[PDB]
Amino acid sequence: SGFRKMAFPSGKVEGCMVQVTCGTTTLNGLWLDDVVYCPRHVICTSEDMLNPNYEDLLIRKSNHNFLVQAGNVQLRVIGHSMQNCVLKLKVDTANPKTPKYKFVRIQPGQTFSVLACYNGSPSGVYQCAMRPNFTIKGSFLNGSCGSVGFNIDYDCVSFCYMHHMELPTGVHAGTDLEGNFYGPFVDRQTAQAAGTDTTITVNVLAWLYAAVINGDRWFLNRFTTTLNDFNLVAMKYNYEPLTQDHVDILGPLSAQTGIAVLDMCASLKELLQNGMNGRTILGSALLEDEFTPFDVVRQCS
Amino acid sequence: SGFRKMAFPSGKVEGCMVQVTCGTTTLNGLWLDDVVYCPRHVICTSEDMLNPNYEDLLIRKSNHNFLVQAGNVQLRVIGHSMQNCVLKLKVDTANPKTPKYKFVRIQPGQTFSVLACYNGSPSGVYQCAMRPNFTIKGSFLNGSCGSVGFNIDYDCVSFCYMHHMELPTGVHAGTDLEGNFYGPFVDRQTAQAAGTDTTITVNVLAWLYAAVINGDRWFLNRFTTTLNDFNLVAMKYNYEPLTQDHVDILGPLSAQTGIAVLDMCASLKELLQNGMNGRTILGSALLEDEFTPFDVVRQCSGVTF
Ligand SMILES: *CCC(=O)N(C(=O)[C@@H]1COc2ccc(Cl)cc21)c1cncc2ccccc12
Ligand SMILES: *CCC(=O)N(C(=O)[C@@H]1COc2ccc(Cl)cc21)c1cncc2ccccc12
Repeated sequence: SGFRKMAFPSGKVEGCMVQVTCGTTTLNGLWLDDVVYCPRHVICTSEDMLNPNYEDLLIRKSNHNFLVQAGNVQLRVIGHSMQNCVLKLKVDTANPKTPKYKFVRIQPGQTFSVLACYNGSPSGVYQCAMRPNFTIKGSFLNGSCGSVGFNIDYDCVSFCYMHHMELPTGVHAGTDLEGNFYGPFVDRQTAQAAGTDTTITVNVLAWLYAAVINGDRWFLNRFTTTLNDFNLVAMKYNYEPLTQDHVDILGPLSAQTGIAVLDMCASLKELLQNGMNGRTILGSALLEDEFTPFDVVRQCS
Repeated sequence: SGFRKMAFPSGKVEGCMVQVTCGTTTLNGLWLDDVVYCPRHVICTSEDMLNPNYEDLLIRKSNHNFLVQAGNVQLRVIGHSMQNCVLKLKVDTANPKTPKYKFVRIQPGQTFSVLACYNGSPSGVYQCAMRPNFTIKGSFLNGSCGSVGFNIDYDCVSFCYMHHMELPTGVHAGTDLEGNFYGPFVDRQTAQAAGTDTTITVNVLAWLYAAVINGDRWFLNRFTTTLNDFNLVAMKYNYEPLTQDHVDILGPLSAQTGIAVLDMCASLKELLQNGMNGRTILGSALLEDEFTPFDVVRQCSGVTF
């Protein structure tokens, strides 16, 4: 029993964090086998990146300009290449702590753990979701660039995010481990703004099912709804549309609790109309949207 | 920017988790040097949990009855002893992954990270607080017994909790690493209930300072109060008393934000008497009490391990 925001154990990722220094810029790198991955803006200064030409700046660099530190050991860079917004530094030592891993690109609404690092040293671990506007609401300071997001489903680490920047609203933007940004963002100091954010509807429903599994039923009602009537109400509260894919995904939780998805959808409509009235659900006074249907099944069952 | 519930990196603890099996019971153990620590209820069966004489049950056990597994390697137990509600299994091999560590007993209001395990395998990490009623609002299923709570100071792991049981309300009870329970609980199947809980006042104040650091100021006011007038109001709302020690602990955050502790207390007083009025603080509609003043400074300064 109980429901907590839970991160994956960070040990397999801690053994991969290194510090990458180029000129006056220092950030974090991910050391896997004989390659260190890091944001390409490590080659810029603060005045170089209103409009940086990364191909032009990288060609002027030599292997000995990149200082890589793993613990109190300096690694030797023997090659460098760029793949989209990530820099790949080939090193002369394979990381002996390299876990079984994959690079996966996630979709909005998906969750992952973040290992926040400064100077190649892990400082904390927390749980995050890729917002529908492709930003993440992280907790990051100056020097966190290169910190990674990941999931550990059975022995293998799936790296899904690398931190690159903070937008003016305090939210964060980054790329997958192939250097492709999530969202319409660029690794430039140019004026960029996160689009209006929306609530991850399928995740809220999964979390209402988690509350029923934990014995909370106060918010349930005798109503059902059509999927279209639900979406018409949902859009009015800045909630993401719920597709038939989401309804199918919620099937196992529906079968376990005995409550049809469209029945839970009618409870959600009622909560949005009434509020909580001094009550809480799983210790929260707001509807939580950073637990996926897969997270709920894993934590509850 | 941003404020998250953040746990310590769990790597130093992951290298210590093992599976302990005794008869039909399987739970987790903490392998440090040549000793495996686990809840003493691992030796219990049916009526052994209802009315247990643990000295009597342990004397009947032999070293080979305890199966300890570290990864896909079976460890051999060469001795066994009991210290309060913890069983100590002496093994032939010192854990090569043993970090620098200490056993510390924490006070209510203090926070720690929990590495939830099943079958000696870490499955999740979360940050939580020792409630004033000595329970933890954790997230644990069958098989989680022996999961540990810890903090990190520099490169030293301070183990402060070992999970033993779940109470009928869904809250959790356990011991320090010396086997002494937190709270008025016993390790047996019997009627036990958590006492009425209270809010950790000093932690709420620390979290209001974290919100100010992140640009959330709507709740601030021109007012200040006395520690005695605040404690009168606090008692009325099931809030823990705020001592001069807490006021001193909040000093650095007070200096950084320019909001004196008794000034932040007047803001907290109005929040209790009037509510949030549809507004949120750090994305929450409730006052959060599981971040200590040290947690707030650590996260709003980027201390690493
Ligand atoms: C790694 C720290 C850092 O430089 N951060 C940035 O956002 C930089 C500054 O301006 C930028 C524009 C574009 C890019 Cl791709 C990168 C940066 C950074 C990252 N995460 C959180 C931060 C919080 C405060 C200050 C800087 C932060
Ligand atoms: C390790 C699993 C376990 O046995 N749990 C208990 O709470 C047991 C059952 O009854 C008990 C009475 C006294 C003690 Cl000392 C231990 C137990 C366990 C632990 N944590 C969470 C659980 C959730 C669901 C079921 C069992 C749980």
